[PDB]
Amino acid sequence: MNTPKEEFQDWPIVRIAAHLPDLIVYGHFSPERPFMDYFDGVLMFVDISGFTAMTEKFSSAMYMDRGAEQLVEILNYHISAIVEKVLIFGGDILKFAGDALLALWRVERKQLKNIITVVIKCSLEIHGLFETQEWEEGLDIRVKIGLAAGHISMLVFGDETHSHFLVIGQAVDDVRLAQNMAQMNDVILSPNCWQLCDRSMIEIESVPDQRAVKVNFLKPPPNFNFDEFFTKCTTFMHYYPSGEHKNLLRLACTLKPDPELEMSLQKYVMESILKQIDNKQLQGYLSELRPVTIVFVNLMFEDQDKAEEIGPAIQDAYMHITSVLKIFQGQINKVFMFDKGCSFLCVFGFPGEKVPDELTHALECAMDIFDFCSQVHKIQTVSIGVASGIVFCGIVGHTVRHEYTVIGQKVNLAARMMMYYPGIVTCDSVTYNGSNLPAYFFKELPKKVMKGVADSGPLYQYWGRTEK
Ligand SMILES: Nc1nc(Cl)cc(-c2nn(C(F)F)cc2Cc2ccccc2OCCN2CCOC[C@H]2CO)n1
Repeated sequence: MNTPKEEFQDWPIVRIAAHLPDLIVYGHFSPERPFMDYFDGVLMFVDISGFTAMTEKFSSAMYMDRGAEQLVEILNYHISAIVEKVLIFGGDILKFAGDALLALWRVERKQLKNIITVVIKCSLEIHGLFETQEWEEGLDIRVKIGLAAGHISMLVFGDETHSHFLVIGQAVDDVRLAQNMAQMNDVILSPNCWQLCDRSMIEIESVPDQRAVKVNFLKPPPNFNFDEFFTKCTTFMHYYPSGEHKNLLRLACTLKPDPELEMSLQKYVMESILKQIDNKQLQGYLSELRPVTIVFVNLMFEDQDKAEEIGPAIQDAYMHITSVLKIFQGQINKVFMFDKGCSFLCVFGFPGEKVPDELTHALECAMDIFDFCSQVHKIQTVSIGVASGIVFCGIVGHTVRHEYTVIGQKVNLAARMMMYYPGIVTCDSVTYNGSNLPAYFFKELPKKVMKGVADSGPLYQYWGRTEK
């Protein structure tokens, strides 16, 4: 009897799983929201921002109206190479953004030391990809890497149709500290990463006024063989493709149809993405330069606050945020947490939600969210930035691991605004001027210098309908 080769296993459940980390795909947890779990691992934050020069440019007329198509292509070309490196070195990519991706190696505590060595080697090989590389002629693409190690809590929150996840805690705050001081071509170790690592492997230098450390060199001992060392490390790596599946980048590529699993996983993914996955919309339809309004919501908590207090508060906030976004036709594109703040990157416009008064409505949605979230137990401060303009939208990443992502100066501006103008709703000139609203609904603000933004134009506070 013939034995034909198995065909390409390209099921919906596999396609959905490309949009999610192993943390979620193989997580099997309770239906309760919030859900929290606790573990240890190593985090790697790869800063891919070295391409502001790109996204702006691609809206230029020289791109003959194929700006978004070209941008997705060149971006995924570079990011795909980063993603293969992470996956091959046994990491789990948690999330992508316009400025970054974040990857996890989850391990038992005893193995933290050895996995840090794996992750440092990975980092150095990532820098290696970009040593003589440039987006065009004479404009250089390099990355910056922050690494951390230690305790990690995971939070899953959401409702009956939508789910969202975050990591929080020691290693997350640490990787933020590490990435904030990393420069081009750096690999920075958090203080705890430096405390836990194998100091005989690496030579570091101190970073002035900092307990975080920079890697100069990975100098292994005489008898060290990385491939043998890596193989021993894989003993502790639950889902590393192996045996008959060692030719695959992810075990998730082997997922078989399972309606209960797919029902759970699809809740993390946008309906417009599911449509493409089900071959009910063209595969290139979501790559676009689109005029949108970004509403970037920051929920701050006190230093005292741990996961078990944060979780219910984010859940309560979320339940209100989603109800407002549903009304005013908005989407949560991303959720992030760093600097004691859980942020929601919300978007008005873009896939099929393109309704007029996008601007008045974005402002009122923002105020509604601000007023409600301010009353949530344990939420110390709410801050919301609102910016409107042309942004890149697209599925970013590798074939086997990618996410729908929004990229552009308006995204970055909204993010700085909520950070540098805490406790209020702020908006940019486009939103202000384009709103069908009287001037006294606003307050014109002092110009601040915001790290990673140049010439923001006049910024305003959305005061609201009344003096109060
Ligand atoms: N807390 C948390 N949990 C998960 Cl599962 C993912 C993230 C996360 N992913 N990504 C990105 F790479 F896609 C970013 C984050 C937030 C984050 C966590 C630790 C350290 C830094 C960090 O984000 C850096 C700031 N960057 C700039 C300002 O806007 C928010 C953020 C996302 O682009 N954060």
